[PDB]
Amino acid sequence: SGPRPVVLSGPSGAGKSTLLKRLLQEHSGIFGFSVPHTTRNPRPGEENGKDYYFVTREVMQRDIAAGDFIEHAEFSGNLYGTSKVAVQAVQAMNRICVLDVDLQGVRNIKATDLRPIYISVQPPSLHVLEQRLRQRNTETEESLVKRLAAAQADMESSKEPGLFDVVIINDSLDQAYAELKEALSEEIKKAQR
Amino acid sequence: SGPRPVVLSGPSGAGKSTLLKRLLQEHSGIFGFSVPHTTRNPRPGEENGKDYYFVTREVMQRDIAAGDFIEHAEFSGNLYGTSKVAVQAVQAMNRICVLDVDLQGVRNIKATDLRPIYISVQPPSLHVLEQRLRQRNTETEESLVKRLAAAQADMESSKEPGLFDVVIINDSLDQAYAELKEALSEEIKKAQRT
Repeated sequence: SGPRPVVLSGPSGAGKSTLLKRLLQEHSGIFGFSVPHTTRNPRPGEENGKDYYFVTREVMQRDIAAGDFIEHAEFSGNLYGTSKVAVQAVQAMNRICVLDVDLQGVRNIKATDLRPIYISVQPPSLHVLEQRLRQRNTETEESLVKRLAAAQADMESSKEPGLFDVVIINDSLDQAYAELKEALSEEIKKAQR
Repeated sequence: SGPRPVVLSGPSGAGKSTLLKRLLQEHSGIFGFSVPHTTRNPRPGEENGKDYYFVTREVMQRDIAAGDFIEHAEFSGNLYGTSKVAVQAVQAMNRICVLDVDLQGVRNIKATDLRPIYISVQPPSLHVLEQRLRQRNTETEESLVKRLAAAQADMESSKEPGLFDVVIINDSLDQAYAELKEALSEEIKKAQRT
Protein backbone atom coordinates (compact mmCIF):
# COMPACT_ATOMS: atom_id res chain seq x y z
CA SER A 1 0.00 0.00 0.00
CA GLY A 2 2.95 2.28 0.69
CA PRO A 3 5.81 3.04 3.08
CA ARG A 4 5.27 2.53 6.78
CA PRO A 5 4.91 5.70 8.90
CA VAL A 6 7.33 6.65 11.68
CA VAL A 7 6.60 7.42 15.34
CA LEU A 8 9.08 9.77 17.03
CA SER A 9 9.17 10.12 20.81
CA GLY A 10 11.55 11.29 23.50
CA PRO A 11 12.60 14.38 25.45
CA SER A 12 12.08 17.76 23.82
CA GLY A 13 15.75 18.80 23.74
CA ALA A 14 17.19 15.29 23.33
CA GLY A 15 17.76 15.98 19.62
CA LYS A 16 14.61 14.68 17.92
CA SER A 17 13.89 18.18 16.58
CA THR A 18 17.41 18.46 15.16
CA LEU A 19 17.32 14.89 13.82
CA LEU A 20 14.00 15.45 12.02
CA LYS A 21 15.17 18.63 10.29
CA ARG A 22 18.33 16.74 9.36
CA LEU A 23 16.01 14.03 7.96
CA LEU A 24 13.70 16.37 6.03
CA GLN A 25 16.77 17.76 4.31
CA GLU A 26 18.91 15.27 2.36
CA HIS A 27 15.61 13.41 1.70
CA SER A 28 13.48 15.71 -0.46
CA GLY A 29 9.86 14.70 -1.00
CA ILE A 30 10.22 11.55 1.12
CA PHE A 31 8.50 12.71 4.31
CA GLY A 32 5.06 14.17 4.92
CA PHE A 33 2.77 15.12 7.78
CA SER A 34 -0.84 14.15 8.43
CA VAL A 35 -3.68 16.69 8.31
CA PRO A 36 -5.82 16.91 11.47
CA HIS A 37 -9.61 16.94 11.64
CA THR A 38 -11.86 19.51 13.29
CA THR A 39 -15.51 20.48 13.69
CA ARG A 40 -14.62 24.18 13.91
CA ASN A 41 -15.67 26.77 11.36
CA PRO A 42 -12.82 27.49 8.91
CA ARG A 43 -10.65 30.49 9.67
CA PRO A 44 -9.78 33.04 6.97
CA GLY A 45 -6.95 31.67 4.85
CA GLU A 46 -7.53 28.03 5.80
CA GLU A 47 -8.41 25.46 3.15
CA ASN A 48 -9.67 21.89 3.26
CA GLY A 49 -7.18 19.04 3.03
CA LYS A 50 -4.16 21.25 3.82
CA ASP A 51 -4.82 22.89 7.21
CA TYR A 52 -7.74 20.83 8.55
CA TYR A 53 -10.27 18.18 7.59
CA PHE A 54 -13.55 19.97 8.31
CA VAL A 55 -16.34 17.56 9.32
CA THR A 56 -19.40 17.65 11.53
CA ARG A 57 -19.40 16.63 15.19
CA GLU A 58 -21.71 13.68 14.45
CA VAL A 59 -19.28 12.14 11.96
CA MET A 60 -16.18 12.80 14.08
CA GLN A 61 -17.66 11.24 17.22
CA ARG A 62 -18.75 8.26 15.12
CA ASP A 63 -15.23 7.86 13.74
CA ILE A 64 -13.82 8.44 17.24
CA ALA A 65 -15.90 5.50 18.47
CA ALA A 66 -14.61 3.54 15.47
CA GLY A 67 -11.03 4.06 16.69
CA ASP A 68 -9.85 6.20 13.77
CA PHE A 69 -8.33 8.97 15.92
CA ILE A 70 -4.98 8.92 17.72
CA GLU A 71 -5.06 12.41 19.24
CA HIS A 72 -8.33 14.08 20.21
CA ALA A 73 -9.35 17.19 22.13
CA GLU A 74 -12.22 19.65 22.57
CA PHE A 75 -11.38 23.32 23.09
CA SER A 76 -14.53 25.46 22.81
CA GLY A 77 -17.32 23.03 21.93
CA ASN A 78 -15.59 21.81 18.76
CA LEU A 79 -13.49 18.67 18.32
CA TYR A 80 -9.88 18.46 17.15
CA GLY A 81 -7.33 15.73 16.60
CA THR A 82 -5.48 13.53 14.13
CA SER A 83 -7.16 10.62 12.34
CA LYS A 84 -5.57 7.37 11.19
CA VAL A 85 -6.83 7.73 7.61
CA ALA A 86 -5.11 11.11 7.41
CA VAL A 87 -1.85 9.29 8.12
CA GLN A 88 -2.78 6.68 5.50
CA ALA A 89 -3.51 9.46 3.00
CA VAL A 90 0.12 10.53 3.36
CA GLN A 91 1.30 6.91 3.08
CA ALA A 92 -0.72 6.57 -0.14
CA MET A 93 1.39 9.38 -1.65
CA ASN A 94 4.54 7.22 -1.22
CA ARG A 95 5.56 9.56 1.62
CA ILE A 96 6.67 8.67 5.15
CA CYS A 97 4.18 10.03 7.68
CA VAL A 98 6.00 11.51 10.67
CA LEU A 99 4.27 11.19 14.05
CA ASP A 100 5.75 12.94 17.10
CA VAL A 101 3.56 12.05 20.08
CA ASP A 102 3.97 11.55 23.81
CA LEU A 103 4.02 8.15 25.52
CA GLN A 104 0.21 8.18 25.48
CA GLY A 105 0.20 8.95 21.76
CA VAL A 106 2.36 5.89 21.13
CA ARG A 107 -0.23 3.67 22.82
CA ASN A 108 -3.11 4.96 20.68
CA ILE A 109 -1.20 4.21 17.47
CA LYS A 110 -0.78 0.60 18.61
CA ALA A 111 -4.57 0.36 18.93
CA THR A 112 -5.28 1.15 15.27
CA ASP A 113 -4.35 -0.98 12.26
CA LEU A 114 -1.48 1.41 11.48
CA ARG A 115 1.84 -0.47 11.39
CA PRO A 116 4.55 2.20 11.73
CA ILE A 117 8.13 2.01 13.03
CA TYR A 118 8.18 3.09 16.67
CA ILE A 119 11.41 5.02 17.30
CA SER A 120 12.38 6.66 20.60
CA VAL A 121 15.44 8.93 20.72
CA GLN A 122 16.93 9.35 24.19
CA PRO A 123 19.93 11.09 25.75
CA PRO A 124 22.81 8.88 26.91
CA SER A 125 22.12 10.12 30.44
CA LEU A 126 20.29 12.88 32.27
CA HIS A 127 23.64 14.40 33.27
CA VAL A 128 24.46 15.23 29.65
CA LEU A 129 20.77 15.99 29.05
CA GLU A 130 21.08 18.46 31.92
CA GLN A 131 24.37 19.66 30.41
CA ARG A 132 22.99 20.40 26.93
CA LEU A 133 19.85 21.97 28.42
CA ARG A 134 22.04 24.15 30.66
CA GLN A 135 24.26 25.26 27.75
CA ARG A 136 21.52 27.46 26.29
CA ASN A 137 19.04 29.46 28.39
CA THR A 138 15.33 28.99 27.69
CA GLU A 139 14.08 27.84 31.12
CA THR A 140 14.03 29.69 34.45
CA GLU A 141 15.64 27.12 36.79
CA GLU A 142 12.11 25.99 37.72
CA SER A 143 10.73 25.00 34.32
CA LEU A 144 14.10 23.30 33.75
CA VAL A 145 13.83 21.03 36.81
CA LYS A 146 10.36 20.00 35.63
CA ARG A 147 11.86 19.16 32.22
CA LEU A 148 14.44 16.82 33.76
CA ALA A 149 11.62 15.21 35.74
CA ALA A 150 9.49 15.05 32.59
CA ALA A 151 12.40 13.51 30.68
CA GLN A 152 13.07 10.96 33.45
CA ALA A 153 9.55 9.56 33.02
CA ASP A 154 9.97 9.11 29.26
CA MET A 155 13.40 7.51 29.67
CA GLU A 156 12.03 4.80 31.96
CA SER A 157 8.85 4.51 29.89
CA SER A 158 10.93 3.92 26.74
CA LYS A 159 12.28 0.79 28.47
CA GLU A 160 8.85 -0.84 28.15
CA PRO A 161 9.59 -4.13 26.32
CA GLY A 162 7.87 -4.11 22.94
CA LEU A 163 6.74 -0.47 22.95
CA PHE A 164 9.49 1.07 20.79
CA ASP A 165 10.98 -1.13 18.08
CA VAL A 166 14.16 0.98 17.89
CA VAL A 167 15.62 3.09 20.70
CA ILE A 168 18.46 5.42 19.70
CA ILE A 169 21.02 6.74 22.18
CA ASN A 170 22.07 10.29 21.25
CA ASP A 171 25.76 9.78 21.92
CA SER A 172 26.52 11.98 18.90
CA LEU A 173 24.34 13.48 16.19
CA ASP A 174 26.33 11.66 13.49
CA GLN A 175 25.91 8.28 15.20
CA ALA A 176 22.26 8.98 16.04
CA TYR A 177 21.35 10.06 12.50
CA ALA A 178 23.11 7.00 11.08
CA GLU A 179 21.05 4.74 13.35
CA LEU A 180 17.88 6.67 12.47
CA LYS A 181 18.59 6.33 8.75
CA GLU A 182 19.32 2.60 8.99
CA ALA A 183 16.16 2.02 11.03
CA LEU A 184 14.10 3.69 8.28
CA SER A 185 15.97 2.04 5.43
CA GLU A 186 13.45 0.06 3.35
CA GLU A 187 10.80 2.76 3.87
CA ILE A 188 12.84 5.48 2.15
CA LYS A 189 14.02 3.04 -0.53
CA LYS A 190 10.35 2.24 -1.15
CA ALA A 191 9.63 5.99 -1.30
CA GLN A 192 12.71 6.69 -3.46
CA ARG A 193 11.90 4.15 -6.20
CA SER B 1 -22.39 23.97 8.52
CA GLY B 2 -23.11 26.95 6.28
CA PRO B 3 -24.79 27.30 2.89
CA ARG B 4 -27.21 24.57 1.91
CA PRO B 5 -26.08 22.29 -0.96
CA VAL B 6 -27.89 22.14 -4.29
CA VAL B 7 -28.85 19.19 -6.50
CA LEU B 8 -29.27 19.94 -10.21
CA SER B 9 -30.75 17.22 -12.42
CA GLY B 10 -32.93 16.67 -15.46
CA PRO B 11 -32.70 15.49 -19.06
CA SER B 12 -29.72 16.17 -21.29
CA GLY B 13 -29.96 19.15 -23.63
CA ALA B 14 -32.73 20.92 -21.71
CA GLY B 15 -30.36 23.64 -20.50
CA LYS B 16 -29.03 22.14 -17.26
CA SER B 17 -25.36 22.53 -18.21
CA THR B 18 -25.73 25.98 -19.78
CA LEU B 19 -27.56 27.31 -16.72
CA LEU B 20 -25.01 25.80 -14.32
CA LYS B 21 -21.99 27.21 -16.15
CA ARG B 22 -23.60 30.66 -16.33
CA LEU B 23 -24.29 30.54 -12.59
CA LEU B 24 -20.67 29.66 -11.79
CA GLN B 25 -19.45 32.48 -14.06
CA GLU B 26 -21.50 35.18 -12.32
CA HIS B 27 -20.84 34.01 -8.74
CA SER B 28 -17.17 33.29 -8.03
CA GLY B 29 -16.10 31.91 -4.66
CA ILE B 30 -19.67 30.92 -3.78
CA PHE B 31 -20.06 27.49 -5.44
CA GLY B 32 -17.83 24.43 -5.32
CA PHE B 33 -17.65 20.75 -6.14
CA SER B 34 -17.02 17.74 -3.94
CA VAL B 35 -13.82 15.69 -3.97
CA PRO B 36 -14.51 11.95 -4.43
CA HIS B 37 -12.74 8.99 -2.82
CA THR B 38 -10.84 6.01 -4.19
CA THR B 39 -8.75 3.02 -3.14
CA ARG B 40 -6.59 3.30 -6.28
CA ASN B 41 -2.94 4.25 -5.96
CA PRO B 42 -2.45 7.96 -6.78
CA ARG B 43 -1.42 8.89 -10.31
CA PRO B 44 1.47 11.28 -11.03
CA GLY B 45 0.37 14.87 -10.53
CA GLU B 46 -2.70 14.04 -8.44
CA GLU B 47 -2.98 15.50 -4.94
CA ASN B 48 -4.83 14.25 -1.88
CA GLY B 49 -7.78 16.46 -0.98
CA LYS B 50 -7.91 18.07 -4.44
CA ASP B 51 -8.36 15.30 -7.04
CA TYR B 52 -9.24 12.38 -4.75
CA TYR B 53 -9.55 11.38 -1.10
CA PHE B 54 -7.08 8.49 -1.20
CA VAL B 55 -8.06 5.93 1.44
CA THR B 56 -7.91 2.15 1.82
CA ARG B 57 -10.50 -0.43 0.84
CA GLU B 58 -11.17 -1.16 4.52
CA VAL B 59 -12.55 2.28 5.37
CA MET B 60 -14.46 2.73 2.10
CA GLN B 61 -16.51 -0.41 2.72
CA ARG B 62 -16.94 0.60 6.37
CA ASP B 63 -18.00 4.15 5.49
CA ILE B 64 -20.27 2.88 2.71
CA ALA B 65 -21.94 0.61 5.27
CA ALA B 66 -22.46 3.72 7.42
CA GLY B 67 -24.50 5.26 4.60
CA ASP B 68 -21.89 7.89 3.73
CA PHE B 69 -21.35 7.56 -0.03
CA ILE B 70 -24.06 8.90 -2.33
CA GLU B 71 -22.66 6.96 -5.30
CA HIS B 72 -20.04 4.22 -5.44
CA ALA B 73 -18.62 1.97 -8.14
CA GLU B 74 -15.83 -0.53 -8.73
CA PHE B 75 -13.48 -1.07 -11.66
CA SER B 76 -10.01 -2.66 -11.91
CA GLY B 77 -10.31 -3.97 -8.36
CA ASN B 78 -10.71 -0.53 -6.75
CA LEU B 79 -13.63 1.46 -5.34
CA TYR B 80 -14.63 4.98 -6.40
CA GLY B 81 -17.39 7.26 -5.19
CA THR B 82 -18.49 10.55 -3.68
CA SER B 83 -19.17 10.83 0.06
CA LYS B 84 -21.49 13.03 2.09
CA VAL B 85 -18.49 14.09 4.18
CA ALA B 86 -16.81 15.56 1.10
CA VAL B 87 -20.03 17.46 0.36
CA GLN B 88 -20.06 18.73 3.95
CA ALA B 89 -16.38 19.66 3.64
CA VAL B 90 -17.31 22.00 0.79
CA GLN B 91 -20.22 23.42 2.79
CA ALA B 92 -17.88 24.20 5.69
CA MET B 93 -15.76 26.30 3.30
CA ASN B 94 -18.76 28.63 2.77
CA ARG B 95 -19.38 27.13 -0.68
CA ILE B 96 -22.56 25.68 -2.18
CA CYS B 97 -21.68 22.15 -3.26
CA VAL B 98 -23.23 21.47 -6.67
CA LEU B 99 -24.42 17.88 -7.20
CA ASP B 100 -24.96 17.36 -10.94
CA VAL B 101 -26.44 13.85 -10.84
CA ASP B 102 -29.09 11.82 -12.64
CA LEU B 103 -32.47 10.64 -11.33
CA GLN B 104 -30.96 7.77 -9.33
CA GLY B 105 -28.29 10.16 -8.08
CA VAL B 106 -31.00 12.45 -6.72
CA ARG B 107 -32.66 9.60 -4.82
CA ASN B 108 -29.35 8.60 -3.22
CA ILE B 109 -28.87 12.07 -1.72
CA LYS B 110 -32.37 11.72 -0.25
CA ALA B 111 -31.01 9.01 2.06
CA THR B 112 -28.13 10.97 3.59
CA ASP B 113 -28.59 13.55 6.34
CA LEU B 114 -27.58 16.36 3.99
CA ARG B 115 -30.28 19.02 3.56
CA PRO B 116 -29.89 20.03 -0.10
CA ILE B 117 -32.14 21.99 -2.47
CA TYR B 118 -33.40 19.61 -5.16
CA ILE B 119 -33.89 21.46 -8.46
CA SER B 120 -34.92 19.89 -11.77
CA VAL B 121 -34.28 21.63 -15.10
CA GLN B 122 -36.88 20.48 -17.63
CA PRO B 123 -37.82 21.52 -21.17
CA PRO B 124 -41.25 22.93 -22.07
CA SER B 125 -42.09 19.50 -23.52
CA LEU B 126 -40.55 16.54 -25.31
CA HIS B 127 -41.57 18.14 -28.61
CA VAL B 128 -39.84 21.43 -27.75
CA LEU B 129 -36.78 19.48 -26.58
CA GLU B 130 -36.72 17.84 -30.02
CA GLN B 131 -36.79 21.13 -31.95
CA ARG B 132 -34.04 22.65 -29.79
CA LEU B 133 -31.88 19.53 -30.17
CA ARG B 134 -32.41 18.95 -33.91
CA GLN B 135 -31.23 22.51 -34.61
CA ARG B 136 -27.84 21.77 -33.03
CA ASN B 137 -26.94 19.43 -35.93
CA THR B 138 -24.48 17.61 -33.66
CA GLU B 139 -26.02 14.12 -33.50
CA THR B 140 -26.74 11.14 -35.71
CA GLU B 141 -30.28 9.82 -35.97
CA GLU B 142 -29.79 6.71 -33.82
CA SER B 143 -28.13 8.73 -31.05
CA LEU B 144 -30.76 11.48 -31.32
CA VAL B 145 -33.73 9.14 -30.81
CA LYS B 146 -31.91 7.43 -27.94
CA ARG B 147 -31.50 10.81 -26.24
CA LEU B 148 -35.22 11.56 -26.50
CA ALA B 149 -36.07 8.01 -25.40
CA ALA B 150 -33.98 8.36 -22.24
CA ALA B 151 -35.32 11.88 -21.66
CA GLN B 152 -38.93 10.68 -21.49
CA ALA B 153 -37.91 8.43 -18.60
CA ASP B 154 -36.40 11.34 -16.66
CA MET B 155 -39.11 13.83 -17.66
CA GLU B 156 -41.85 11.60 -16.28
CA SER B 157 -39.65 10.72 -13.30
CA SER B 158 -39.70 14.43 -12.43
CA LYS B 159 -43.45 14.03 -11.75
CA GLU B 160 -43.25 12.73 -8.20
CA PRO B 161 -44.62 14.36 -5.02
CA GLY B 162 -41.76 15.86 -3.04
CA LEU B 163 -38.97 14.67 -5.35
CA PHE B 164 -37.87 18.21 -6.23
CA ASP B 165 -38.41 21.38 -4.21
CA VAL B 166 -38.29 23.54 -7.36
CA VAL B 167 -38.75 22.61 -11.03
CA ILE B 168 -37.60 25.06 -13.71
CA ILE B 169 -39.07 24.81 -17.22
CA ASN B 170 -36.51 26.16 -19.71
CA ASP B 171 -38.72 28.23 -21.98
CA SER B 172 -36.18 31.06 -22.27
CA LEU B 173 -32.61 30.72 -21.00
CA ASP B 174 -32.90 34.10 -19.26
CA GLN B 175 -36.11 33.33 -17.35
CA ALA B 176 -34.76 29.87 -16.49
CA TYR B 177 -31.59 31.47 -15.10
CA ALA B 178 -33.60 33.96 -13.02
CA GLU B 179 -35.60 31.07 -11.56
CA LEU B 180 -32.38 29.24 -10.65
CA LYS B 181 -30.98 32.32 -8.89
CA GLU B 182 -34.30 32.91 -7.11
CA ALA B 183 -34.39 29.32 -5.84
CA LEU B 184 -30.84 29.78 -4.47
CA SER B 185 -31.19 33.41 -3.32
CA GLU B 186 -31.02 32.71 0.41
CA GLU B 187 -28.16 30.22 0.09
CA ILE B 188 -26.19 32.65 -2.08
CA LYS B 189 -26.95 35.59 0.22
CA LYS B 190 -25.79 33.46 3.16
CA ALA B 191 -22.46 32.69 1.48
CA GLN B 192 -21.93 36.31 0.42
CA ARG B 193 -22.63 37.49 3.97
CA THR B 194 -20.12 35.03 5.43
